[PDB]
Amino acid sequence: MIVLFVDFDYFYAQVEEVLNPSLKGKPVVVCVFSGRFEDSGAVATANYEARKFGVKAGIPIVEAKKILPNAVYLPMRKEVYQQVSSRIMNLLREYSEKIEIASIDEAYLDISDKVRDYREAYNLGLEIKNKILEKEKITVTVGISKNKVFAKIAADMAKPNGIKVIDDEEVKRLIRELDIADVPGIGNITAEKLKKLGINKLVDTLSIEFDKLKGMIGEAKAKYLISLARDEYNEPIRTRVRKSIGRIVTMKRNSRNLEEIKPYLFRAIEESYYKLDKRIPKAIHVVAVTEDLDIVSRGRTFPHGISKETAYSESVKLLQKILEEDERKIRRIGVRFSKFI
DNA sequence: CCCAATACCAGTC
DNA sequence: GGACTGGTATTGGG
Ligand SMILES: [Ca+2]
Ligand SMILES: [Ca+2]
Repeated sequence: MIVLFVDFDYFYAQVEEVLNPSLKGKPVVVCVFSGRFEDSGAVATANYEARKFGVKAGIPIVEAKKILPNAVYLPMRKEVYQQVSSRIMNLLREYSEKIEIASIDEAYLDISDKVRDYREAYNLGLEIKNKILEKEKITVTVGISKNKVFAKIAADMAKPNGIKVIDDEEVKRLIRELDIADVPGIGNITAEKLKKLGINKLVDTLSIEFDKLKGMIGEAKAKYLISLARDEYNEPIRTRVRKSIGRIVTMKRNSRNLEEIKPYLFRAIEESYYKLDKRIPKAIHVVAVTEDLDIVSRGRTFPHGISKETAYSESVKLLQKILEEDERKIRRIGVRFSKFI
């Protein structure tokens, strides 16, 4: 199999830079502002000038400003980044039938039918980078390899504005010499628990008692890392199909009183429904974040689709349920729809 | 046997 | 989490 992975570089920041040419060469930090005290919020993404000084995705805005007091800080404009992204995914589609959109800024393509070898794939990758650059002024990184997992790794190695092939010889090599925390689907929490068993490389997952690795990171990530280590990871590129749609808003001030919490809850419902796109969900979960940032939720599944009005009344009852099984106050309230018809 | 339905948990931008 | 979306570990039945 020949897999071509496409990953847009510092995407949210780069779109901001393309729309606003007076930001290029400056450190740029795209932020999600919570609207509570000023500068309350996290960093969604920052460009590569800003990453050099340690401003990265996930850190609080106030923390970022402890490093780059004079970076440009911009409100996340998700809907804008989504238009651009959609247009770029359409470009990719002219290159292959078999395409898997993995997120707002990555797609895997199966080009086995379109090319005969890795050298032809490289030449297609370049074709793609230039198409995207010409039509959208967006730089991307490309990875090419035997499967999805290693196509992505190849991209994580060549970013930004890069392209890399990991051939059959380097795959064996990489299975030996490559930190396990650079393995897609392995974050701090998993890269942590594995760091205390000695397991520091993929290959290490083969010397440990299975049941122990299992009893350590679950039967999913074990079989996953093992299959990667045996070099027998075989997942096909398939169309991804959104399985849920939701909205979770931060409220002005905390609360534990049902009356202020709507709208948004109610705003969250109306916003989600416009994102539903005449998709009809059969399940609904009301989602609450308390004071200490812990997540509590209650849900219900109907034998039929949920109308917009039904969502309203059923979420209040789901809201009330939460209210009297957790005494603490609500910082953020939202809703989540799933099991579509 | 699933698996469905129910939540709390993990990776990503 | 921000704010999303999947994953994931219980459970309750057929
Ligand atoms: Ca990406
Ligand atoms: Ca990116």
